[PDB]
Amino acid sequence: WTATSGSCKGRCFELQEVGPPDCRCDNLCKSYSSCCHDFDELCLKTARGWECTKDRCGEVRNEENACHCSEDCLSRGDCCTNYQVVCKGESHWVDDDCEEIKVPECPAGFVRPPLIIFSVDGFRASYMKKGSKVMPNIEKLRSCGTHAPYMRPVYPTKTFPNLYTLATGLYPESHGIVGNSMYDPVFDASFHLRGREKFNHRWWGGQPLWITATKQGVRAGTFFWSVSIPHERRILTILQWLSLPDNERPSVYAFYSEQPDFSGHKYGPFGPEMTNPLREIDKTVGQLMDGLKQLRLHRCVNVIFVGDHGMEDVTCDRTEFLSNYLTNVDDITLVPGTLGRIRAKSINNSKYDPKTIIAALTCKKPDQHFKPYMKQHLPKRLHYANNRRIEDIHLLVDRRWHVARKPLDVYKKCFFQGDHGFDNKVNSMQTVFVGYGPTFKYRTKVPPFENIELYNVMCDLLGLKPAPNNGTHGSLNHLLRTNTFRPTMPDEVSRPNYPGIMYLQSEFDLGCTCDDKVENKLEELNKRLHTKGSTKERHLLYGRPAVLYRTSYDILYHTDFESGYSEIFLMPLWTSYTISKQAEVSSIPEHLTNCVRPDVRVSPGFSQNCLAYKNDKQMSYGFLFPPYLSSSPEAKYDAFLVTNMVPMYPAFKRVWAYFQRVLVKKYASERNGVNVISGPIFDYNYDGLRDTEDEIKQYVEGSSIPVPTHYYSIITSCLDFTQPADKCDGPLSVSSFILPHRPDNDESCNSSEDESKWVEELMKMHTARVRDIEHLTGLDFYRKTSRSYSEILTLKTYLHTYESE
Ligand SMILES: *[C@@H]1O[C@H](CO)[C@@H](O[C@@H]2O[C@H](CO)[C@@H](O[C@@H]3O[C@H](CO[C@H]4O[C@H](CO)[C@@H](O)[C@H](O[C@H]5O[C@H](CO)[C@@H](O)[C@H](O)[C@@H]5O[C@H]5O[C@H](CO)[C@@H](O)[C@H](O)[C@@H]5O)[C@@H]4O)[C@@H](O)[C@H](O[C@H]4O[C@H](CO)[C@@H](O)[C@H](O)[C@@H]4O[C@H]4O[C@H](CO)[C@@H](O)[C@H](O)[C@@H]4O)[C@@H]3O)[C@H](O)[C@H]2NC(C)=O)[C@H](O)[C@H]1NC(C)=O
Ligand SMILES: CC(=O)N1CCC(C2=NNC(=O)[C@H]2/N=N/c2ccc(Cl)cc2)CC1
Ligand SMILES: CC(=O)N1CCC(C2=NNC(=O)[C@H]2/N=N/c2ccc(Cl)cc2)CC1
Ligand SMILES: [Ca+2]
Ligand SMILES: [Cl-]
Ligand code: NA
Ligand code: NA
Ligand SMILES: [Zn+2]
Repeated sequence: WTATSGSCKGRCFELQEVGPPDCRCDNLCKSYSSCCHDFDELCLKTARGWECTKDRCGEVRNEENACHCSEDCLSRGDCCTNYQVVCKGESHWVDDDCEEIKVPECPAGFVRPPLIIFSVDGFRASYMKKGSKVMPNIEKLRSCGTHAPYMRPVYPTKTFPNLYTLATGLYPESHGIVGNSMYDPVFDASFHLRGREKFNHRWWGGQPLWITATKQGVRAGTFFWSVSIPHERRILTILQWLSLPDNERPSVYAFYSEQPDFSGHKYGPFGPEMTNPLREIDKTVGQLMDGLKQLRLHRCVNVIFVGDHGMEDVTCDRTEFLSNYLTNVDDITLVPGTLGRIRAKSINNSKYDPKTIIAALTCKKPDQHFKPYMKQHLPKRLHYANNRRIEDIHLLVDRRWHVARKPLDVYKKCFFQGDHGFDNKVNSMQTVFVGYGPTFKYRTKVPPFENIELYNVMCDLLGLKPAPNNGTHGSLNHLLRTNTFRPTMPDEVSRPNYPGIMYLQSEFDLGCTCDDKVENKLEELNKRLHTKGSTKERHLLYGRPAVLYRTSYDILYHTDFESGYSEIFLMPLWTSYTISKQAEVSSIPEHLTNCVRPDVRVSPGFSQNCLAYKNDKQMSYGFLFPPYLSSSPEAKYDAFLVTNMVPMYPAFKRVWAYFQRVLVKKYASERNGVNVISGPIFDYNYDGLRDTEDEIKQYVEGSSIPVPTHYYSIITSCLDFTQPADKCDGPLSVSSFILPHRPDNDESCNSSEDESKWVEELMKMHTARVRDIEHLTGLDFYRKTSRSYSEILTLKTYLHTYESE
């Protein structure tokens, strides 16, 4: 109940919200059915429209008009946005040449440049080029400010997950808004676009920018406009707030447009009907900028033009139906569309079987337009598993398609020609970023980056300390003319030991054999130098990684590779080696096929053993530095050390051997040498973070050898490929991956074929940022380069996507 008997006179769009049953005059009231009786009359005026005309100039203030052309309007702060253009001979902001904004040019009383976030729903990245002729205001912001060719949304590339990620810097798994539709079990409740449940605060985690601002004494306008408040009124309201007295005026503002998303669903991303909503968004930008110029704020305010996700062509006839795969299709609930999430229809049923459901959905049709996953097997780059609201069974749907349960769900719910929500690497899902103002750079292009990074920058722009988030603070410093954040390297927590020869062969009882009893003072001094780290500048190009947690580990040097060997996990945490363009691939000699050699620098008690692998009928093993790439027949013996061995499913060895035998050399040839760092990852609770020892759920049978959930590699070379990887003077180039360590290759439908037909495609799918690997390992890479730290941070957030142009 609301006693909606009070009034809004003089209170229109008040900034603080009064609590029921007092009636409300804030821009949120419409959504709660709690606006005072006179809200529309007083606060939502429309008379005479939104523009001044010649004959309105100098008029007698009529308070009934939507906006004013009277003489007192400037100081009343409520002129139509085009007032000075029509009634004072001034020019439109878009008509002026752009001039560099070297310093903030603000009215007296402004303690900091205001921030205005202009967010647009469904604004696909390629609209910037393809719609450029009809968006002159947006085009000026873009070319005169700082812009990226596109910005990467988060998965799922839905509206609510992405808007709330923009506001918090958090992955949907961490902020809790994991989709446009949700079921929570612990609450026991559902969340929908249509409805009032979405308004309960219990769904919304993290700390959004407006709360971060308020807690630190920076005032905020609202970030939530009611759907019925027209755009011209949102703009005029922001402009009025900007005329408030210094002690009442917000420092951060948001505008939101439901377009072009709304039209894109109906007409497809490039439907002829799309030109008009793009004209209209541009007009609104024009209005804001003319309005700022009027208030003399156009060289004072920082403006962010940002989208939530793009839009793809999707129609009803591109729908896969689960009723064509399953028989018990009535025993499940599907969250349908551009992604699938499956759970049991009823919690009282113990006859429900996820493994059988998955199996029934795997590679069943030659053309299948989706792939099922247990959520923990989804590519780690999606960061989409660590939330009770995310169902165990997930369907990644092909771009341009939908998944539905049964045909009845589609024709009794073609409506639509566009949709979004697909994997966030897909070109059609990419969106836009432009920054314009005194704090952003002038006429500057920046590389594509992820929307999780923006919260830190918005906080920097307002002098706020960001709440803990998934951005990497400093990775976007290159966007800004002046930075208040200078990042520093995390301190190394554990220092390594450097063991020498300490054990005799006969102390080892590991059940390993090698045919290596084959016998020179010249090359006896040589091998000693290699074990002391003579070749280390060759294979360790960027310094050793820093270990950022408490543990026990040894640095081990070899002719061809260096490693950091964990006495706790009984395997390297990391193995580093360089393969030059000219290097050669050899095979493993017949006599050294099953060879594993004790490492005399490392105690039997901290070594793996061959017997466990023999006893374990599921588990085999592989090597981190590949024997195939040894530099000499003598150096090859190094690759069979027990300290280079890691547990591998036979199914996984197919993937790993192909990467090591074929792909490393191909990358070296194409990139003019590569440096490779590889190692294990343990993430049994799928939270994206390194597991402690007591979290491991699987060991090689009858041993304390832990089984990795994933294997990573980081492959670095010179951005200037005319220079070899090992003699690079400038910026670096990186690609990385985190491969799931699986006992089958069910994920790859063509895995019965030669590795040359599927393995690389799998690896591409599991592309990763160096930063993802850092979280998963507790390691810190690139400690010793010539490059500035902000540049290294940008490099660590880079994702190689494998999409066309
Ligand atoms: C992306 O960035 C984010 C933010 O930096 C990273 O997430 C953080 O990771 C931290 C480590 O996992 C985590 O810290 C834990 O906090 C626990 C309490 O935290 C509450 O308060 C904070 C701060 O206000 C709040 O943010 C949290 O909000 C969560 O929960 C609410 C309501 O449930 C949700 O609405 C909200 O969305 C959010 O949910 C998300 O996080 C939780 C986990 O916290 C997930 O389960 C959800 O799925 C969802 O993703 C919290 O309300 C605190 O209790 C923990 O402490 C335990 O562990 C330490 C180890 O040092 C130990 O010392 C303690 O004693 C304690 O152990 C005890 O509890 C155990 C579990 O009950 C028990 O087993 C033991 O026996 C002990 O009794 C811990 O410190 C932090 O909360 C989140 N923050 C967020 C916002 O998610 C994220 O890691 C980054 N991602 C990547 C890939 O890097
Ligand atoms: C005390 C508390 O927690 N809250 C926060 C939530 C409400 C809001 N505060 N400020 C707003 O603009 C409004 N929600 N805005 C949003 C904008 C985008 C999105 Cl996806 C979701 C919400 C009421 C207060
Ligand atoms: C029902 C619900 O809660 N949502 C809120 C989100 C959408 C919005 N409706 N009105 C808004 O202004 C808009 N949020 N805008 C934002 C402005 C800035 C930023 Cl960073 C993020 C969002 C759809 C409805
Ligand atoms: Ca973990
Ligand atoms: Cl959804
Ligand atoms: Na075995
Ligand atoms: Na297969
Ligand atoms: Zn949409």
